[PDB]
Amino acid sequence: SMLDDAKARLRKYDIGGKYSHLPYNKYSVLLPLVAKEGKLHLLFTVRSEKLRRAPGEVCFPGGKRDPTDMDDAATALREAQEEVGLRPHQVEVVCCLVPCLIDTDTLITPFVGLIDHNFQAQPNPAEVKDVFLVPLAYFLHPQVHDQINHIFEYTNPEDGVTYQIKGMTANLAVLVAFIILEKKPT
Ligand SMILES: O=C(Cc1cccc(O)c1)Nc1cccc(Cl)c1
Repeated sequence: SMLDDAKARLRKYDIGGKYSHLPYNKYSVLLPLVAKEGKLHLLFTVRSEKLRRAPGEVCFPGGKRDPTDMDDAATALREAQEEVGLRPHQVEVVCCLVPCLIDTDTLITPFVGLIDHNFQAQPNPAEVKDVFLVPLAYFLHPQVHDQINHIFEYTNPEDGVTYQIKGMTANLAVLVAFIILEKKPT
């Protein structure tokens, strides 16, 4: 099946807890995969304009590890719940992808999660301005704009709204698209 095939692909790239005990400032992100209309999608958030860091920008759910978290996957799930109302029973964490080093002292660990088909986002408006899906295949043929660094522009055909996706968020989206969609018969 589509989902069993995606999970099997993802597991081959799992680094697990290899880098998890290193003494960094630690954040986790959830790369949430949603199956709709017979295709896989990634779920993104638009950060509230009220936030200090990166107001109005597109990013994955997640946040800073806190002492309650059993592990880095727990960070991602706790923060996703706070931000978009995703409950742990609504997500199957499939793997941990390559962590992202930033600012010399920070390590961001991405987890890919399969999201229940009945999930409907309940965003905290203090943190999240918007939630939207992008088909995973978009990231194989994105609409690229140069700002010099590459920015993706995705227009939702449901409503004509264009979102800019860039940086780590764009990079991770492409990675997941490659992992899951490469070398597939039609
Ligand atoms: O903070 C994150 C995870 C995260 C961490 C580090 C970098 C990055 O792009 C995303 N995500 C989020 C998304 C919406 C609102 C709020 Cl309040 C936070």
